[PDB]
Amino acid sequence: ARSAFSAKRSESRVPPPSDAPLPFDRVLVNEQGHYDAVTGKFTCQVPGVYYFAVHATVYRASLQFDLVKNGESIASFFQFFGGWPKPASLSGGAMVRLEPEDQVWVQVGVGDYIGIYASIKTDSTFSGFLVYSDWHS
Amino acid sequence: ARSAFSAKRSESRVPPPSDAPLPFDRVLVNEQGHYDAVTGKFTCQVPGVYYFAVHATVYRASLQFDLVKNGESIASFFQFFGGWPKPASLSGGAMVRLEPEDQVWVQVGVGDYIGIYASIKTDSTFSGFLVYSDWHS
Amino acid sequence: ARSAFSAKRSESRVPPPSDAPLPFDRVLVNEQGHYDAVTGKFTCQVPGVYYFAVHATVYRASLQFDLVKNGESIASFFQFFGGWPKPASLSGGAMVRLEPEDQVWVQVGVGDYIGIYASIKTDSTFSGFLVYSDWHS
Repeated sequence: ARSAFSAKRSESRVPPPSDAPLPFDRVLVNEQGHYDAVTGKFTCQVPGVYYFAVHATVYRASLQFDLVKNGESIASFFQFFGGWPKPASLSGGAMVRLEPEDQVWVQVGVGDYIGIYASIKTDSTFSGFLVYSDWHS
Repeated sequence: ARSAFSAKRSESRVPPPSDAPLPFDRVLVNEQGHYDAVTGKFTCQVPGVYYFAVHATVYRASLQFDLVKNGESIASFFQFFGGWPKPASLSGGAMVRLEPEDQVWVQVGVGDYIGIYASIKTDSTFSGFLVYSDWHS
Repeated sequence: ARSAFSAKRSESRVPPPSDAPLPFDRVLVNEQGHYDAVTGKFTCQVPGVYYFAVHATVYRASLQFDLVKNGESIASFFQFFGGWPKPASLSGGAMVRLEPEDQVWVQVGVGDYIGIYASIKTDSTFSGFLVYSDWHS
């Protein structure tokens, strides 16, 4: 079985909202269409164990994000932004078992820690892939 | 073949010891039981090449950790903690060939750089998985 | 199919050049020889989708790097180095589809942000692996 995606954040002057999934609308690879660039969500179609990774640029505010499965935090990450003139960075990752229709996305969990960023020479990426399948009848 | 795990650090007021593996006792996924949440060690049962990743929160002290194979550093990582009021972050990762009974874990390598952290909205994760097997007779 | 590698940066007093790939000449694993420790480049021999990750130590200058495919930026990353006495850190990663003869490497994209580092207890690693193949006739 196969399932993989990777996408990047678009540049924006709008402070990132913290009441919806973080958007990663510039798709690098999504051959199964399991990631939805409009909603920011990965939707599982193959039961199995997956790795997810976020590699974010942090600027103008601290960044707190949760990797979530159906709304539940799998793992939470944070980077302090101490009033610096240029960006910092924050990565997070974890593995999880998924079943078909389960969804995974990234979301700010503490609503003012919204400092995810992209610019001409900086990106924030969200990637995930099936490591092994585990189908059952 | 299949082998994968991911686990997170528990919250604790105890400064992390630097004379034993770092603990990640909150298991996200460990379907083969190849990771041991009591010892903090992954023990290989399938020869092959693996990826390991640590995504850590850093607070109250700088953090230095080694990804180790049987006690030997595969790769070492560090993040300065400059007297900030909230956490920083540190990720590390590498690939390695393992044979059955080989063990991989995370450990502080410089014994005062013990700033690995977890809290209600921050985590430190340790994950690893088989990318391909290479059995021989 | 199989393809994987991981390598680390050597210690050096020379400020890193920004007109060539960043070198990672200490090989951890490269069983197919798809990575070239002399050039710093991975060259694809199996069509498919790959994950790449860089886990860098940052010291003496800020670090900006691009993960590149044939010279084109897949994704760009940055970490501010604010005049601190010890290193910071920066990770980046993404997935990409490759075909045979495509090359992937890491390079400084803004030519003074050259702060990638290694020392006795710090490393910078570059890793990548095939997640699934997609051969065609």
